[PDB]
Amino acid sequence: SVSEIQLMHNLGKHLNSMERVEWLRKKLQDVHNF
Repeated sequence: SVSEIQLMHNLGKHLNSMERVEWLRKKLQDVHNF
């Protein structure tokens, strides 16, 4: 579907593919995961 991955984007560490492509551009911001 589209605009359906809510819990996926909310986590960031585990989502799917494009949602699991932007999460990593900001993975360094977390440092030790929050």
